[PDB]
Amino acid sequence: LPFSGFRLQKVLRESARDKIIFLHGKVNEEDAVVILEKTPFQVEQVAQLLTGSPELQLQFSNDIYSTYHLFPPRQLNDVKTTVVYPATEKHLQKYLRQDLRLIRETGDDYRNITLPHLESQSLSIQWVYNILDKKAEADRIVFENPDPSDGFVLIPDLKWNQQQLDDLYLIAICHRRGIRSLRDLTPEHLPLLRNILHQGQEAILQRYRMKGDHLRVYLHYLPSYYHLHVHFTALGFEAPGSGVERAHLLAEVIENLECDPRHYQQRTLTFALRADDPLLKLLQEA
Amino acid sequence: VRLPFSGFRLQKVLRESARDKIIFLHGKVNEDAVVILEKTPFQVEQVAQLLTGSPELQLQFSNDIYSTYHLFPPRQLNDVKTTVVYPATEKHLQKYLRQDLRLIRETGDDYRNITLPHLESQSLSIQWVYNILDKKAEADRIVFENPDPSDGFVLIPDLKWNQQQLDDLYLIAICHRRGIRSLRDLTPEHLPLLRNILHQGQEAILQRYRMKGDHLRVYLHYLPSYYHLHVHFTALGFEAPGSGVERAHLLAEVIENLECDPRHYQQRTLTFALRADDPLLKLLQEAQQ
Ligand SMILES: C[C@H](Oc1cccc2nc(N)nc(N)c12)c1cccc(Cl)c1
Ligand SMILES: C[C@H](Oc1cccc2nc(N)nc(N)c12)c1cccc(Cl)c1
Repeated sequence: LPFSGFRLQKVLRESARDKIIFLHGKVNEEDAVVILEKTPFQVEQVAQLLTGSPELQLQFSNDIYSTYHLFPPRQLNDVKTTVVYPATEKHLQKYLRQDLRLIRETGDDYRNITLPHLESQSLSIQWVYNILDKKAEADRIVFENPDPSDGFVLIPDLKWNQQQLDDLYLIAICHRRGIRSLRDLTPEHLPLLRNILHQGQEAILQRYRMKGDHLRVYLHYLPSYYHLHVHFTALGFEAPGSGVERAHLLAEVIENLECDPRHYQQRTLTFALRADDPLLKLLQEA
Repeated sequence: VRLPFSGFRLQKVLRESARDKIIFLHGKVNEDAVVILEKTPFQVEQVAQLLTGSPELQLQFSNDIYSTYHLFPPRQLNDVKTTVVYPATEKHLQKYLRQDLRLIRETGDDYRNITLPHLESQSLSIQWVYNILDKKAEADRIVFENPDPSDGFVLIPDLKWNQQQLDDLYLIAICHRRGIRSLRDLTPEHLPLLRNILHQGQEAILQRYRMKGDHLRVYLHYLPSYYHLHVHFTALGFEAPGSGVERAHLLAEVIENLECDPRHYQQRTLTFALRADDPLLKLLQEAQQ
């Protein structure tokens, strides 16, 4: 570990449906968050196991149906474990199970209400700039268009353990700073977006033998961090924020800007917000 | 402590969900078996103390204050819930099978030239839909109605929703007007209807179920499962299959698109997913190659 003597203070989030868990613990005795998530199945290896002598324990049996506790070999018991140390309060509040409400932000709402409250925050995204300057993860990079204006870095998302194509998930992070979200896009960025769309899908083709029509390529709004980035995901993966209330198809973002240059500055956008988020009351009123 | 058959061998992955950590496997034996494996929820106390003493952690990478590891925990945290169906009936194979999809980007021209012709070459029955509108079935279950035959609709719970809990709330708005096969048919002429469904249908869900409109995902499907305009109302906290960006279009935006661009849904490119063995997928893939 990057510390010793972990002691649970609080379960921040726990889902039996996603078999994922977020733990807040005190360490070195500082705050630390450890995320743990049971990994996806590897089909070839489950297949193999099931035609061997697997260690089973019989729960119940009714005619053609039977339930068993299976205890696989080490290979198939991998648990994705991510660690945040030192954890900020932003982290400790961010994961707390809180209820989600839907808001409809107009163009003017954004610039007069959101953007100011955005600027009222100071969140660290040093890890993004680290990827962009080759200060970290440099040799995980899958593809780079190195132009400071129209260029980007294609790289697997931390979420993806890269052990199977079912949950294929890369991000494309643009080199250009100062583009916080969908709200910043204009016809100026059409070349950056096309690069990400086409060069990004071409890289996935050659690297992983995965055709564009197996991918859902989108942007989050609101994003989890405020530096433009595109999500490349397996169409068959229920990826994070691929629901209509958050995901915007890249191809659609391009053709929008082509049809209506002010599109993402003028148009009303719908997204969720946590009820504990002060942005909501600020948007609800004005 | 053994499987009731021999020599498992994969025919087909009927279904997998990397997000739920669950796979449905069709395998042969010796004839047909289905094996369902689900990774199990964490026992938190086990994990807790483990992290205080010699966890088999292998680092994958790190960046700033973040690091990701492979953890291989001891046996009683590795339990996998294994359900087995032997023999698997052809029904069982049909129920679990989720077919591999493929994205298509359908242009206005592609639709008119390829998709509509194909749609018209079939006979899909919406008698069940007409019976609700006509009040020959499920009249007992209607939550709200705007009986106008042009801009009116019926709001009705979906089959899947038993109404014992608002967690998985799922109502459907079916418009009275006929001949609107999908999004592709929507022009500004339909805005009173669309606004009605949205504004009255939401109003109605607040009045009836005391559930506010900002707790609702309100959306259309494209492609739709039956070709008579309908709108899904679901509890936001409940991600119904279909709510994905590759299928769902929100009612709020569909309305505003028509306000901005009247020809939007006859003229723009729509993106959906078809089953990999859908004669329409092929057809479309040909006219684009
Ligand atoms: C979204 C962000 O993700 C990352 C953080 C650091 C390095 C990352 N490196 C890569 N390649 N891809 C990512 N998504 C990375 C993040 C923030 C807080 C917790 C967690 Cl679990 C994830
Ligand atoms: C798609 C079709 O949908 C319906 C068919 C008949 C009555 C329906 N009534 C309601 N309220 N809502 C629906 N979606 C209905 C259908 C076909 C086979 C099984 C099932 Cl579970 C559903």
